[PDB]
Amino acid sequence: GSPLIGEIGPETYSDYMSAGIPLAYIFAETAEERKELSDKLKPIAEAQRGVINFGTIDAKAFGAHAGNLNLKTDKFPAFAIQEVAKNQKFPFDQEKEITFEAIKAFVDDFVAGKIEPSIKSEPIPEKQEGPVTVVVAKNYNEIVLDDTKDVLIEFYAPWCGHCKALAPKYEELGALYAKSEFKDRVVIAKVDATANDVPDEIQGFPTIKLYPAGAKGQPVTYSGSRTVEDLIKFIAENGKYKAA
Repeated sequence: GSPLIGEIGPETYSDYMSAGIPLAYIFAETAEERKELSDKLKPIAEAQRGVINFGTIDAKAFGAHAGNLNLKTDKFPAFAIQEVAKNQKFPFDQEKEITFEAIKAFVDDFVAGKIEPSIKSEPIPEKQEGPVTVVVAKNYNEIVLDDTKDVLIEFYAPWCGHCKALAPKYEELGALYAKSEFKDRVVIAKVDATANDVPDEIQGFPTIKLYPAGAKGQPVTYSGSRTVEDLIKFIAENGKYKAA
C-alpha cells in the first residue's frame, strides 16, 4: 500500500535498512513542502528504481535525524543519501536550492562513485584550554600524527561507564604533563569517537594509544591498569622522549 516515494518513519525504517540498497531522504518541515519536493524528485526516483529508494521525512518531528546523515541541524529543506551497506553518508549542500536538476546531478554523481563519503566531525575548538587536548576528526592528523610529539590519545564514548570512571584520572594525567618539563613534547589528548570519524579501528571504549614521535606508523595500544602512575610509565617506556 505505498507510493514510489514513501514515508520514512518508525514503521518503515527497518524495511528501508534491510532492503540492501541506499536510502535518499527528503527532509521538509511541513507536509505541503514534502509533497512539492516529492513531485519535483519523482522522475529521479523513477529512474533509480531498484538502485536507490527515496522517501520523505518529517523534519518537524525527526529533524534531529539530519545530524545522523552529516547534515547541519535546523537547516531545511534538505536531501541526503545513506549508503546502508558501507555506513556512509552523502549530504547535499543545504545552502543550495533543492531542484530536479541539482538533485539529479547529485544522484548521478553518487551512483557513478564520484562523491567522497562525508566525514563526521565536531568543529575544531576555537581555544585549546584545559590541560587535555581536544581532538576531533578535523584536527586528528595535525595533533595525533605530529611527528615531533609523543601523543597519548584516548578514544571515548560519552555513554560509556568505563570512560566516565577514567575521565578524572585522564584529566589529572593531562594536568601533570602540562606543568611538567615535558610540556613541549608530550601531548595528552582525547577524542569522542562517536562524534568524530577517526582512522583508528576501535573495538571497545575506552581505548588509549600512544603515537610516539618518529614512529606514527607504529602506535602502541595501552593495556595496563588505567592508573595515573601506570599511564606515566607507559608514556616513558613507549614514547620517543622517555618523558617522565
